Amino acid sequence: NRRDLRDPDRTVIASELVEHSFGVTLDKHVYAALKFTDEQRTLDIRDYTKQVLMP
Amino acid sequence: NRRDLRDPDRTVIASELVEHSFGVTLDKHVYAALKFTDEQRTLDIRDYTKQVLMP
Repeated sequence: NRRDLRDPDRTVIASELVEHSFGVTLDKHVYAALKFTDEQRTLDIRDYTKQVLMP
Repeated sequence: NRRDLRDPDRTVIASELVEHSFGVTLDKHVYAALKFTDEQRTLDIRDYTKQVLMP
């Protein structure tokens, strides 16, 4: 605030320092799941890091 | 005290040593006070130890 100069009143208005805070939280689970029977894991997937992992 | 020589009354008058005392006490508070609002301390008073301290 501002006050006059040489005013007979001698009061000052105090100010406020209110500090806020918010937050973020985990609320989702993004997943990709693949199930392979042993037959097609053995003799249907030529290479793993090209038919499974990359997709 | 004084007594005659060869006086058969062999008596001596004792003497007393009463030591006195008297004290002083602080009873007055001599003071000189000055009040300066910040406006007249910043502007009106040019030099301090010529308007405040010396008087």
